[PDB]
Amino acid sequence: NFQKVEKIGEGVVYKARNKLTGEVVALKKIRLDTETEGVPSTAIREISLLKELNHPNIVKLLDVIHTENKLYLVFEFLHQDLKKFMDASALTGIPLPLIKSYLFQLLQGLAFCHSHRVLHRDLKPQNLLINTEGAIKLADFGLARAFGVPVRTYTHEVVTLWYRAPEILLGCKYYSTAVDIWSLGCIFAEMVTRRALFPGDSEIDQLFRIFRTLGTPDEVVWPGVTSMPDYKPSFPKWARQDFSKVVPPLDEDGRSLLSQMLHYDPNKRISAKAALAHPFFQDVTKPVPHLRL
Ligand SMILES: O=C(O)c1cc([N+](=O)[O-])ccc1NCCc1c[nH]c2cc(Cl)ccc12
Repeated sequence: NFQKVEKIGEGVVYKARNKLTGEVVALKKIRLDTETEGVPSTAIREISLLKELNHPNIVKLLDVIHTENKLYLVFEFLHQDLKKFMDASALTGIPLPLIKSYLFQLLQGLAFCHSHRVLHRDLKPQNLLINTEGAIKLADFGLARAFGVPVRTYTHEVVTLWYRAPEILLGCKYYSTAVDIWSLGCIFAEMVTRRALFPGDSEIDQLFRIFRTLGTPDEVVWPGVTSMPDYKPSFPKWARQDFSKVVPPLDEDGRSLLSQMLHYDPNKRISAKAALAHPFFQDVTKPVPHLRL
């Protein structure tokens, strides 16, 4: 009874409406690399469990449907995302109390999925859904390949690297939950400054933009970095910039927390659970955004 109303993202995502009840959902259609072989059972097993793992700051997975050549994921629908909201707020800034609320909520959602050994892997502002009630939710998890979904390969894919953790760019074979903390730290700085922190346009440009701000990492601040697969001794050596320059005019509580979310060493980067205890959040509230829907 659900019909496509409108394309809302590009898998490709549609606003779908029930032609009798009015109910609206987000329908995500993921094309596969095969026309006949469908999705392996083990991937459907892993995806399906997330229907029963719920948190207020994670988008709700409503149904999973698979065919010989497609995977469909049905999600709850929200009208807006943080990318759109920052663009609408870009000339003035999202107010600090709302920045703080959104960051706290996103840490709550990450603490939940990391506690269940699920990573997001691809956090971006456009993947963070917001509503009129002040909630923000993690969406568009980068789980297709981790679960074994045989997604269609795209030979000329243009990937946004801006939020990617430096251990990923240096070729780490195993990701940790810390990759999501890095991405969220980047998004935190973007809401504060109204500009993306590290908008690189290739993997080496992404790395060098990080290096020119936080300093070229070495064994002193990131033990093991020089053994990472894509580390090069010939990297240019940039001095570290102070966080007072990176995120003015964030107060020292916020700068403190941001420095721990952007720690080079993923083993020392603050956990989502520990970040919730940070003094930055001692006056946190739940304001509402003014949305033009
Ligand atoms: O967002 C997507 O596009 C997506 C794509 C695939 N995929 O393609 O394999 C699988 C899952 C996806 N989302 C899961 C969202 C979710 C609901 N409840 C959760 C509980 C935890 Cl702990 C962690 C995550 C969730």
